[PDB]
Amino acid sequence: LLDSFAVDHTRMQAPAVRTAKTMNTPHGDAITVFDLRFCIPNKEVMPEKGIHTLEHLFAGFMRDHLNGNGVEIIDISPMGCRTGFYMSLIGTPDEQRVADAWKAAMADVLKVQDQNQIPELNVYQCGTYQMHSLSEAQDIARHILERDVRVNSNKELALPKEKLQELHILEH
Amino acid sequence: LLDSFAVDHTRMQAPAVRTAKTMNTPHGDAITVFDLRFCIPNKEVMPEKGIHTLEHLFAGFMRDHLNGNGVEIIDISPMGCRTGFYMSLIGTPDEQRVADAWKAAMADVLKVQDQNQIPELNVYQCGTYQMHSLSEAQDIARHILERDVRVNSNKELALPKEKLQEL
Ligand SMILES: C[C@@]1(O)OC[C@H](O)C1(O)O
Ligand code: MET
Ligand SMILES: [Zn+2]
Ligand SMILES: [Zn+2]
Repeated sequence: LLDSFAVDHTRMQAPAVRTAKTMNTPHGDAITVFDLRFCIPNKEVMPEKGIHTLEHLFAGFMRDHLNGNGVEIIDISPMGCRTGFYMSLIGTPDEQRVADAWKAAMADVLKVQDQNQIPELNVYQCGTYQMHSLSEAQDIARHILERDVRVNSNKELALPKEKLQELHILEH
Repeated sequence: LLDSFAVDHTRMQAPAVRTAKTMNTPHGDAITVFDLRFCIPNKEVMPEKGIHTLEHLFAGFMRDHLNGNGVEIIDISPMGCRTGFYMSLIGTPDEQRVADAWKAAMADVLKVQDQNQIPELNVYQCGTYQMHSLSEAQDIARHILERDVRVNSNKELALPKEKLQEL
């Protein structure tokens, strides 16, 4: 409810961190959602097995690097377009702090030796327990480290009024 | 989900709502993450295009029916296993309130007439704008209404010490 942002995916750079939305709780705590954009929109997508395995690993490793000093992660979830994840948290860490934690978590993916070190990979604890690939998760993580992580600007990427009009007044 | 309840997927009923996590905030507010389980674990899955199209519709429709009266949705995002969505929100609505909102939102999906009506479905606003199917999204929605929405219990579904040892 403070700011959410309509940004232009045709100009979006990746890998990148961007503040997607800021909200406040009734007693005034800040909640921030970050766009952790792994793939360039409409050019690249993550594979379904590797995104799922990465999901099992990512929020744990992000918590290890990012929690504390005014930040408590709520959830990290995949985007339905398979180009990134949204991470919701209590606090207002800056984008570079988030990027650095993200890269450290990617590096942590690469030291996963085998599937027995993937948390919850079994029929009791995973909804689709065959839909997994450590090697694809590690390919994703390696890609992020090879490409580095940029900080994207909501001002730069903002869709102007006119364009949002053109798009929204085709939705009816 | 980070810091989740360790529940037994092999016994989880679906469609169902479940409290997946609760958190406090520094000045004392509450956050709740709900497991919106569409598919029976390891028996059914949603198709990738339909889940994506549903993601585009669901947030909006859910806010229509659920926001207000001590609740503000943060995010509704798909699960990587494609069996459900996690909904994070500020507040502590009961499970049945959430189930009622969810069904109303599914009914809303069914009145979408064409793909052009779907918010943000275009190259400017979607990361994978070809990966969409309104018909799959409506099939999903219809299945929820046909099956109804149960409330699942973390106490009922808790994995026992002996099983967690086995794991
Ligand atoms: C939405 C989703 O769960 O389905 C396809 C993608 O794999 C996903 O985002 O992880
Ligand atoms: C191991 S369950 C993890 C939930 C996941 N981080 C999501 O929010 O979709
Ligand atoms: Zn899983
Ligand atoms: Zn999309």
